[PDB]
Amino acid sequence: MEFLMKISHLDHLVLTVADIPTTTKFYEKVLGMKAVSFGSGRIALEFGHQKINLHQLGHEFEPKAQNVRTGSADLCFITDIDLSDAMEYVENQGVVIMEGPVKRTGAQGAITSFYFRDPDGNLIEVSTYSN
Amino acid sequence: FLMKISHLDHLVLTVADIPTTTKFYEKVLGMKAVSFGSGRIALEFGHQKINLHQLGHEFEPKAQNVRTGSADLCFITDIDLSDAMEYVENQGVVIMEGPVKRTGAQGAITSFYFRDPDGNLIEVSTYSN
Repeated sequence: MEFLMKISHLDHLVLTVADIPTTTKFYEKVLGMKAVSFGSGRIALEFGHQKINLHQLGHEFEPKAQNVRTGSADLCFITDIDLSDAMEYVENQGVVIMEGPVKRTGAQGAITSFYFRDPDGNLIEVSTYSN
Repeated sequence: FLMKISHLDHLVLTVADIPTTTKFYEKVLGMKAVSFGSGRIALEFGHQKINLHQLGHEFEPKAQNVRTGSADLCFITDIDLSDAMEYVENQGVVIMEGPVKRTGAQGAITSFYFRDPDGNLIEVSTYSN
């Protein structure tokens, strides 16, 4: 039984942030994610069937990235909300949209995207597969 | 309106050397390196991808604080974890730890860990029991 190595999907990733409460408030209010906690005070943000784990700078958990850096992430999330509604919503939270709607390439084909930054300066791209 | 996100489509890693990274992810994780956009490179897996930037190359917009080796990722494989770990080892990769019980988005997972060429932390895991 020869086999080929394969990865199915990304389960989660870790962001290191200056202030966990600031971050959870943001992702809940702006992206509608679900902030949860588990174990010994571990914090995460849930969306669909995936999550983002949060570490607070200075209270990181091992093992971790070699070069931990706040604001070093660049992430693209799909929404099933009409993109113009999504943009209006984000702006309505007082968030500055830096570009969009613009055509980009998603994993599965053409997408339309808009961009803004989270409280640590991570780049957030919110996108739709709707043509 | 209740704002909502369904899933993560992709993310961008900034790396010292795209060809080195591309060869690593193809050989070690079975990903497919593809060209897209204006001279860009991505690594495909399942229905997601990782977009690559080379440190120092001009691109906008990007993370506020671009940093090689700053990512910390957990991937699910459908391949038996012990077989996956043996495979990764045979590529000459040093396994930091594993198999160990950890926590996934949807419950308990079993994981092993290693670093990529830039020092990003890669966790390969399964929900299989």
